Order: sequence, then structure tokens, then C-alpha cells
Amino acid sequence: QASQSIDQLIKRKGKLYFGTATDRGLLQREKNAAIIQADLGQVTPENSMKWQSLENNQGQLNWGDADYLVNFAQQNGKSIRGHTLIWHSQLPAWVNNINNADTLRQVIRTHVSTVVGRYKGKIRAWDVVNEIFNEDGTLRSSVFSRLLGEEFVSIAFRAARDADPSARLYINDYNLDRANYGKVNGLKTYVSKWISQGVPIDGIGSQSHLSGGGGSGTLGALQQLATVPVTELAITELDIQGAPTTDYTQVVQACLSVSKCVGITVWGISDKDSWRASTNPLLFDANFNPKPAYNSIVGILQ
Ligand SMILES: [Cl-]
Ligand SMILES: [Cl-]
Ligand SMILES: [Cl-]
Ligand SMILES: [Cl-]
Repeated sequence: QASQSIDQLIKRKGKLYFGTATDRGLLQREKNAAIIQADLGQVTPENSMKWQSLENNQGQLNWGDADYLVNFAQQNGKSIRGHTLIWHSQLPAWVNNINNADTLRQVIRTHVSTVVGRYKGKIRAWDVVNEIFNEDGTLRSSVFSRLLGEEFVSIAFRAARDADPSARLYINDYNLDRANYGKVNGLKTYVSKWISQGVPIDGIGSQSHLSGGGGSGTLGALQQLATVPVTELAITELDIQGAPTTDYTQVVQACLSVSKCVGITVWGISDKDSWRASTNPLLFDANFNPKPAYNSIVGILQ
């Protein structure tokens, strides 16, 4: 508990949530659960719903940790962002080893249908595809693009939609942090085309893994993304090297500046548990005390 809940404060501004990545280990130790209960309104499984976590060995599903997180969120009234169905990283070898396009086509459908279907009605939004773009806005090379070209996106989103018609379906990526950056332009172009073709893409997630000074670009980037006929945007994996108060407040102000942005998720609670731990990039220190960046956000939401 940081005293003054940023989720409560941001809801009063008209946003949906301020949330965090988490999972069972975190929830069961130290102050992670208590902070989520007091200060946050949303959770994303940091790893438990990635395909390698769920199905490292083909046909052998591993739902436990994912189920646990969903239960925690439901019992504590936090919304959930499912993360993530189709991603080149943290991918089972057996999927990577597929050589035939139609094989993959049907594997994607089965995986997407099964995972979304399991939590139908419980998960508000899904990162259906993750990190599919190169830095210049072309499609990233992976088993998905290699075998199916852009078609894997249509396949994944349509399967997700039918598995839960009420879920908000997102495409998620990093380096969507500066207006007119190649990746932003490419994403805008492709997502617009896919939407026009009937692909059900409801949201764009901007991961926002930033370095110092990176907050100055967030506003322009979100404003550009907002021009895409998605319904929602979100900052999905926020962290910033050194957690500068200026950059953190600028990102929050950017969200507040764009109607389509529904909320912010930071990528973890305590610096100690960050995937970029050496850069102290989160809102709570190793002792689970709020850092100046947290307090500064409280100040401007006040
Ligand atoms: Cl209130
Ligand atoms: Cl403990
Ligand atoms: Cl296997
Ligand atoms: Cl709703």
C-alpha cells in the first residue's frame, strides 16, 4: 500500500484502470497482493499465459498458474489483460518447428480458440498478437510471418473473436513511443487495412519500455495511434530506466490527453522483480515503498 491509490485517482479522471504485470509467485510473497488490492485495478499475467508456459510440450496443457491469476483478479475485483496468444518469443519448440502453412493455420485457430475459450467472459481484453513488426514497420520474421505472411493476424483475431465475442482484442508492440517512427507508421497502415477487411482489432497496446527522456514522445505517439479506427489504446508494459518523475508523469498525462487510451499497466511492482532490474525502472523500490515517480503521479492525478 502506497497511501493514495493511483487506480482510484485515475478512475476519477475517467480512465478504466492503473494496473500491473504479476503472477502466482509474486502474489504469494511480500507486498505484491496488498499493493494490487490497495493501489491498482488491473493485472496482466507476466508469463503464465504465454504459449511456452501453457503448452511447452504439445498437447500437455499447463493451466494452473494462469487459472490462479484469473481467480485472484476475480476475487479482488481487478480486470485482466490476457497476454499473449501469438508471439514469436516464449513459444513452444513444436510450434516453431512447423513447416506447413495450413498446419500452422489450424494450430493457431486451435490454440487461440482454446485459450480464449477457457476464460470466456472473465478477461476484459486480450493481446492477441504481440510484437509482429520490425522497427521499420514491415512484418517481423518469425514462424508466423514466414509460413502465413500477414494472414496469421486475420486468423488469430477472428478465432479470438468467436471464442469470446465480448473481449477487446488488442495488437501489442514496443517502440510505439514517438510519432512518425517507422514502426508506428507501419502498424497504423497495416492495422487500418486489416480493420477495413473486417479483422476484429479493437485495441492497440503500446508497451512503453522507455529510457530516460522517453516520456516526451508518448503524447504524439498515442495521438497518432488514436487516428487508427480501433476503439481503444492502452499503455501496456510501462517501465522507464531510472524511473524519472518527469518521464513517468508525462506518460500518465499523455494517457489523460487521449480519449481512446483506457489505462496504464506498469510491468511489475517492485524494482527488485523487474525484467530490467538493473535500471530501477518501476514505481516501487526493493522495500515495496512507493518511489518519487509513484508520488508524482499521485500529485498530478489529485
Ligand atoms: Cl472514488
Ligand atoms: Cl514473504
Ligand atoms: Cl513437444
Ligand atoms: Cl463493458
